[PDB]
Amino acid sequence: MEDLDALWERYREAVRAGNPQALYQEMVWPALLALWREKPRVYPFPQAFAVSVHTLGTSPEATALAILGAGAERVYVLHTPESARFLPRLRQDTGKDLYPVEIGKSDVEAIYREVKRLLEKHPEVPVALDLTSGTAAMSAGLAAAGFFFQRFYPKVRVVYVDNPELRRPRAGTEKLRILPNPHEALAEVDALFAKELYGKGEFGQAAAYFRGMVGRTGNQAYALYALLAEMYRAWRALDFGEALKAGRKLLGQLSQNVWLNHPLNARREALEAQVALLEAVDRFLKARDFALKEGVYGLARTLLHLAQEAKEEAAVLAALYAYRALELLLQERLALLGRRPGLSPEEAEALRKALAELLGVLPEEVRLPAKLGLLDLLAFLRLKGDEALGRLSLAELRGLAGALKGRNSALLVHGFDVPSPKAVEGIARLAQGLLQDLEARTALGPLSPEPVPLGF
Amino acid sequence: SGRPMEDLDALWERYREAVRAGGNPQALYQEMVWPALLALWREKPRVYPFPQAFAVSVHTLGTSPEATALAILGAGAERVYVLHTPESARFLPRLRQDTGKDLYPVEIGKSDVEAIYREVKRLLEKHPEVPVALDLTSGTAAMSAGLAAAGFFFQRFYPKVRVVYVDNEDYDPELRRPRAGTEKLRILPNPHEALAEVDALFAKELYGKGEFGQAAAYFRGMVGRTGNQAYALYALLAEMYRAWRALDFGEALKAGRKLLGQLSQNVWLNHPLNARREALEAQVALLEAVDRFLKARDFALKEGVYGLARTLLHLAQEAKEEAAVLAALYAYRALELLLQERLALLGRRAEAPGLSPEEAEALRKALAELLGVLPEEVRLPAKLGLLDLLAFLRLKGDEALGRLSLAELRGLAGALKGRNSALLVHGFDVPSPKAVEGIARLAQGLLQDLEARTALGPLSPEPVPLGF
Ligand code: NI
Ligand code: NI
Repeated sequence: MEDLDALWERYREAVRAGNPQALYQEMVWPALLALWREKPRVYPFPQAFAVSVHTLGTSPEATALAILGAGAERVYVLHTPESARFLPRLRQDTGKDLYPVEIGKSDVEAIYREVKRLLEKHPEVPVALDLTSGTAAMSAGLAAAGFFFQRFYPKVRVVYVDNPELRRPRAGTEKLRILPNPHEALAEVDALFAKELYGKGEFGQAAAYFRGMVGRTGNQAYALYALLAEMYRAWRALDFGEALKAGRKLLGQLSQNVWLNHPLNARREALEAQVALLEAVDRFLKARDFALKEGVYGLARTLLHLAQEAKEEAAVLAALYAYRALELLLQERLALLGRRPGLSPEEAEALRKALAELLGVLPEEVRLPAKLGLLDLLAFLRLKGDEALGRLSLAELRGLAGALKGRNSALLVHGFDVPSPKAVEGIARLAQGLLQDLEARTALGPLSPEPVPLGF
Repeated sequence: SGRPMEDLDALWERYREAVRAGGNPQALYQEMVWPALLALWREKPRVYPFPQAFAVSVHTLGTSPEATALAILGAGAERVYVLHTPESARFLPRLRQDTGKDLYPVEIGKSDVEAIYREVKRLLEKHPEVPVALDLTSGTAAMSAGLAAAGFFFQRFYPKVRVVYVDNEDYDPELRRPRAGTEKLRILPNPHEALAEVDALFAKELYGKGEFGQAAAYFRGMVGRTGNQAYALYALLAEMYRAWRALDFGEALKAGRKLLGQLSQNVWLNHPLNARREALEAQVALLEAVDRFLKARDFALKEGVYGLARTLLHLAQEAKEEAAVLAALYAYRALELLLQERLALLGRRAEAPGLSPEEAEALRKALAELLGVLPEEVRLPAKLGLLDLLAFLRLKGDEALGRLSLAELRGLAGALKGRNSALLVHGFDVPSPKAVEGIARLAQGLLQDLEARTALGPLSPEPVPLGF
């Protein structure tokens, strides 16, 4: 290599005192070609390649250096028809046999189709995609194809050959370089992945990206976003204790002064309403007293939100969520009458009567269980004059009577019913109106239903 | 006349002749051709494949300010950013004058690709919901690739970004330059958009992660975009698994059968899924059994019981970490089913035990000893619970339950009685995944004994590999 820097000053001597190029090809080229033909190095970290793919549009020189530097045994050269005249000198200067593929100067999709094909033929080995020579469109197209296909062919790399008195760079300072894709090159991009996952309800994955953000920049503003996603993850999983824990710790940090400007403080109102809702639900889970109207509302709203998200692609699960919501809501109506349970035969016959007319059956052979079912309970609330439940017409109540009778015969409780998503809708709508009443009997802050905007 | 293609075409012919007469191309092009070419683009900006409105354009600038000036005019944006090497900063006043636009320059090293990435990130945050053109016409090969790479990556988050370049076909072997009025500003397509069948890679990736609904959407979406009906068969396979994981066994069976019916035909004799027809037939047979049992509710059909409980246990495994409350519901329903299968070997129903006073007495004593307290005081319900069922089997000599360590049982009796107190059944229990695991581990053991007593096909636990 020291022969080069010696040879560079001599080329500079001979360029002074008058054909700048023809001295480079004569006294420099197979001197630089020599160095690359025995000790070629790939930056920033070296490696070899089974296969290499080159665009050819300008001149064989820099390409030939890249073919050497990649050291692959299988070489493909994508050339413009113009550039075919350079293949002999390319073959010669590299020593290798080449698979030539002709592409139009701007047939970018031809590049796309070729890379797809070559990756399919070599799906499991390192492949180098070299964009050093060609039109802007060709180099760009090959880079685009590589980074795109890296998602499915992780061993793909995108490479290019990197280069005053003379109109040229110094002949020893060329390196073969790997072009970094955007993920590996931008530290803060994981914040975009996290926000996208957040918006999809992938809260667990959003939290992991936000936590990793902290380790990649040191910026603790991302720790608060991790708590936020963890709160929603735990909440959606019905782990109310963990959600309250994380929500508390988040509200803690947003009160402190260093975080006065954090984008989440722009929605403190809705956040505080939400952490209070988790508090109420968590207390109600421990005390199990339907006198905690807030805890009942938040548990039932959460179950109904989950039922609506599962309705289409998880109907058996949605039936289960909606049954539990409707169950809690009716049980809260029973608490309004202080009876959460203890029937006088004055009622155990009157209820047998109303059930009998509702379903068009004789009172005897209506089996009134010790534990009132959904249908039993709903009818009992009308008999004892519940206002919202008395508002139902007899037709729509007869339409619900099948689904209401299936509360325990559902497949994920004790039976084998596949639900009618129309019956799942019936229960959820009935639960929805009850929930709206209970909302009027609690104070729950601003309370956006869905998660807060992240504000970036 | 006055920036028309007609003016330009004549000037080119005049330029054609003045170089055969030994004029120098560079200064002749800059004086003869160039001002007419610019005027054309100031009048009817030459844009393709389909004309488009950009609020922002972003241009790399390495060497020739001329093509960048055309690109700036063609994109027609209000806000223009120029990412220039330090060398090309001197071109900026000419570029501003040739385009009539007030540029915002940003200096970038000629091989600092990470700077392109950062600058595009900065500019997209500043312009988050408007059409943006990223023009790669001028720069080093690394500059152009980098801007294109940034454009396509960022499209995931900024769908209104487009990558563009000035396309220039050459006509003359005589005049090295391209023909003066044939430059067109072009959109560079995303490889995802441009390759009809790369959706198959997306589906396969989604399929191997268990995202069957989304795998099926990509397979179906491909049938339209390419007419290739081999991908409709893969959609059916993805739909089968998605219904199966959703416990929609009837729908799962419909899809499996429709898939076996296609695979049996001659057209699809070499479809890759025929390489795994034996496991497909086992799996569809399993779905048959579960569908029959769900209707019959007869525990004699061991295959249906096995299939249902295996599915429930698989769903418990997957929810065990992030969905403990759900995992418990799945595990309980599996254990309840497996216990009730045992009791059908003796001949009893859990809902209608038909106890005699001796068995009713014996069971109460049996349970009494386990709870080791208030013996003969806690009372047995009309339909036997989980512990109840366990005892009445363990009492009558159950092989799988008789092989149960009572201290391992000792630490399960709490779990074994929260079957209805679960938050998602009737009560308010948060689950200790340690409780789920015990229930799950117990039901696994029963399930394995039941597997012996069935005619199990291949039935690889996992879904069938795609074969491509
Ligand atoms: Ni939602
Ligand atoms: Ni699995």
